[PDB]
Parts: sequence; structure tokens; C-alpha cells
Amino acid sequence: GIDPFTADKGKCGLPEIFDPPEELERKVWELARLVWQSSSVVFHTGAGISTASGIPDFRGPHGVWTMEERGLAPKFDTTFESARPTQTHMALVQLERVGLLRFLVSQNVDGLHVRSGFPRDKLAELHGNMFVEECAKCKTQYVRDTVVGTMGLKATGRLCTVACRGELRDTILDWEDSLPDRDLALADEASRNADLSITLGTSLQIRPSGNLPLATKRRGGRLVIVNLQPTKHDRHADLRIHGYVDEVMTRLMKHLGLEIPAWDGPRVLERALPPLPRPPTPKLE
Ligand SMILES: Nc1ncnc2c1ncn2[C@@H]1O[C@H](COP(=O)(O)OP(=O)(O)OC[C@H]2O[C@H](O)[C@H](O)[C@@H]2O)[C@@H](O)[C@H]1O
Ligand SMILES: O=C1Nc2ccccc2C1=O
Ligand SMILES: [Cl-]
Ligand SMILES: [Zn+2]
Repeated sequence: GIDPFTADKGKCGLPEIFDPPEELERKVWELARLVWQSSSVVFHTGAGISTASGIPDFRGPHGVWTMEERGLAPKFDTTFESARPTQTHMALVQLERVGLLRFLVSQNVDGLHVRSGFPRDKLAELHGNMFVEECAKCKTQYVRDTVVGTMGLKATGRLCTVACRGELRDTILDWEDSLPDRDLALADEASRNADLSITLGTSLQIRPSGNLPLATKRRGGRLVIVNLQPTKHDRHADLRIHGYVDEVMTRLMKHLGLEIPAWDGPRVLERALPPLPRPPTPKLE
């Protein structure tokens, strides 16, 4: 249940850029330097961090919209339910736990940030979550083990169980639907206050999601864009890294002296913990 018409789907199928190995290694060291220098690092994720799980993106060579425009179908190598979080998903978990990530803003509805164990009080799911239904009455969210089987904020069939019997609805925005105010305000506040915003596997074409990383540049914030394709705001990036995000984040975590933790299977953390110990910072200047 995903539209093909009145939706303007932006620029789809643009060519991939691969930074050569020596330029990729230098840029990821510079990204390391930037994380180390930064008080407040906000990460922005889109469908490119889930491609290495089997979930096709929207506008890449084999993206959903790209393939529809040529009369082909996207291909899933997994169900949403059987999808494992990527090395990128798990790198972001560890960065939050060691206190190097202040906030995570995601356009992804694939539910993997949440199932990765990422604290929900540091995550904005701007476009909703396949696995999350919300009570129309009391706004209580339920994180389910299977995808909520509707889209576009419709009644799911189930009712609220809060000590309510309220109508349960999906959280998946249709084209016409506004972003959730709570998530967008927190994403917006995190982004304005950030001194570093790193975008991972998003083409930044969708307002207001794809403009949030620009809000960081106000007050002299740094923007880094990791993406295989061009992005709407490449021009405003202090650093563009054209590589597989799993390679970039695996080399970055190596430079930061951080391990990428194991995924235990689907777990839900509501609230972030005080940060875990982290390695001491290199002398930079
Ligand atoms: N492994 C990878 N490493 C790096 N970049 C990657 C990888 N795989 C894909 N990419 C890049 O990943 C980028 C992903 O860009 P898009 O496909 O536009 O997805 P969005 O998250 O911005 O979609 C925004 C909304 O639009 C939709 O309608 C929905 O509402 C979405 O929520 C591409 O440029 C790829 O080159
Ligand atoms: O990545 C995705 N591809 C899709 C195709 C159909 C419905 C939802 C999605 C996604 O979230
Ligand atoms: Cl599925
Ligand atoms: Zn309720």
C-alpha cells in the first residue's frame, strides 16, 4: 500500500559515487576528528542504512521509486520481522551508550533502530514505525513483535489495554500527513543545538526531514553527509563520504577505539542510560 501518482518522489536513480580507498580512509579519519571535537553529535538516518539488511531504499539504483519509474518491482531479501540491524544500526547503539551520540533522527519506518535496542527517548521516527501502533485517545504507543498490518494512520483492529479500550492506529505517515509534533520538535531542537550532524544513507530530498541537518550549520555547526549518491544539500556539507555506510561506521568505530556490540534479537529500550566509559580523546590541534 504505497502510492505511485500525486506524490512527487524527487530525483530517483542518480549515479553512485565511490570515493577511492585512500580518499575514503582520510575522510573517515577526519569524521573521527570531528566526533572527538564535538560536544553534541546528532545522526540523521534514511533507508540506505538498511539496504545491507535486505531492505531496498527508495531512490538508489534498485530503490522502490527508481524501479517503479522503469516498471520493475523492488526486491526484499528479508521480511521486516526477519531483518537484522546492520553494523551501522549497532554502531549507532554503542555511540549513544558511550555518550558520543546526543540524538538520532530517522526517516526509516523499518523499525530496526528500536529493535537494535536504541533508546526511544533519543530517537525521532519522523515517518513512523511499521511495528508501532498508537492509541487515538491516550496516545499510548505499543511496540509489537510483528509489523502493524495497516498504513496511513488507520485503525489496526486492536484496542488500548491501559488501566481506555481506545482505537489503536498505525504510525506510518501517508504523503498528506504531517510529521508527529513530539518527534519533529525534538529532532528540530537536537538539530539546532548540534555542533555536528552526520547524515547516513539519506538523499535529504524530503521536507522537513532532509533540511534538519542544515539547522546545525546555523551557529557554526558541522554537517557530514555519508551517502553513495548525491543529496539535496551536498553543497552545505563540510565532509561528503561516498561509501557503504557499514564500511564508514566500521572504520569510524575502529578509529574511536569502540567495539560494535552484538544484537541479542529484537529488544525495546524506552530510556537512555548515563553513558558507559569511553576511550580518552586523542590530542587533535
Ligand atoms: N549501504 C549504503 N551505504 C551508503 N549509502 C547508501 C547505502 N545504501 C543506500 N545508500 C544511499 O541511501 C540513500 C537513501 O535515500 P532514499 O532512497 O532517498 O531514502 P531516504 O531515507 O532519504 O527517503 C526519505 C523518505 O522518502 C520516502 O518516500 C520515505 O518516506 C522515506 O522516509 C540513497 O541516496 C542511496 O544512494
Ligand atoms: O523500504 C521500503 N520499501 C517499501 C515498500 C513497500 C512498503 C514499505 C516499504 C519500505 O519501508
Ligand atoms: Cl514483512
Ligand atoms: Zn488508550
